[PDB]
Amino acid sequence: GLTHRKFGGSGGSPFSGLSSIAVRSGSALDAIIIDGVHHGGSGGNLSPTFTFGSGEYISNMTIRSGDAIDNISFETNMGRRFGPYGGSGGSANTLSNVKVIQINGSAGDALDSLDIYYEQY
Amino acid sequence: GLTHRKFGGSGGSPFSGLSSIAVRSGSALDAIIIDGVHHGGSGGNLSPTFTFGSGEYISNMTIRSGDAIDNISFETNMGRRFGPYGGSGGSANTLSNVKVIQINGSAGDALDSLDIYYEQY
Ligand SMILES: OC[C@H]1O[C@H](O)[C@@H](O)[C@@H](O)[C@@H]1O
Ligand SMILES: OC[C@H]1O[C@H](O)[C@@H](O)[C@@H](O)[C@@H]1O
Ligand SMILES: OC[C@H]1O[C@H](O)[C@@H](O)[C@@H](O)[C@@H]1O
Ligand SMILES: OC[C@H]1O[C@H](O)[C@@H](O)[C@@H](O)[C@@H]1O
Ligand SMILES: OC[C@H]1O[C@H](O)[C@@H](O)[C@@H](O)[C@@H]1O
Ligand SMILES: OC[C@H]1O[C@H](O)[C@@H](O)[C@@H](O)[C@@H]1O
Repeated sequence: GLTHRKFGGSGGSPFSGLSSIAVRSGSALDAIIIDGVHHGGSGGNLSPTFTFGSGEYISNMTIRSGDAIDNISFETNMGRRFGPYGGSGGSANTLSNVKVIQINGSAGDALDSLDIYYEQY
Repeated sequence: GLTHRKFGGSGGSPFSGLSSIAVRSGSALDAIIIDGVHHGGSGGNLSPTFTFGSGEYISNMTIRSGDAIDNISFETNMGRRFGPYGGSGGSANTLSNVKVIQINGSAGDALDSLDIYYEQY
């Protein structure tokens, strides 16, 4: 199953492999750009990129979805916020008091799905 | 606490958020560059960038570590191989038959620690 293992010591400043998120969005999610890699189509407007600082991670996240992704918003453990971007369709699902680890999904001309890997607190 | 949740529908082509890895290495790990972002110092030599192909992922990995990261090697489900890069310090830790989902860690002037998130098959 899903698991996590740490290697090394205690020094240094923390970093996350999930380093930046942007979206293209209109009334729905046309694309998500994860660490600079584009996933989806070219519709909508390109949001400015959210780039995480050291020790910063998504701690709350609302995704509206139906047969596709309609809307994304999140807040980090530092209190910074992204979105909401997208429209009011689908229905909202919220992750509360989490640490998002990775954002995978599926995309074509639009953002069909997201697979969110996170730690639940 | 580590889990995952899927939102949205069935369409599109799958994508993974972890897309490329390079390292700076000498007798140990000086830096890791994940999805294009540099974490760590300026010592050692910069490795070529390993860019994951469509549907490719780390399936087997060895990390040598003590108080820092001493060496990294991995192999993928497409038979590709990365490293070993680094030295002989620390102790070997081996992941067998996995799918690496994400790499977090900690770095200053060197690579202090790695947090590997993976599915264990
Ligand atoms: O988000 C779906 C759709 O929303 C609006 O119609 C416009 O912004 C389009 O460009 C976009 O494709
Ligand atoms: O998610 C795409 C689309 O899927 C379904 O048709 C409904 O939930 C809509 O409200 C939503 O906009
Ligand atoms: O992403 C919207 C849509 O784009 C393309 O038509 C295909 O990839 C579909 O599978 C996908 O559902
Ligand atoms: O990797 C640890 C260390 O190895 C060698 O001594 C050199 O390449 C250094 O620049 C590097 O920092
Ligand atoms: O990890 C850096 C360093 O940490 C400890 O001192 C020992 O495990 C060494 O063998 C190792 O090289
Ligand atoms: O990365 C090696 C070393 O570099 C810097 O001195 C600091 O970030 C330390 O915490 C770290 O252990």
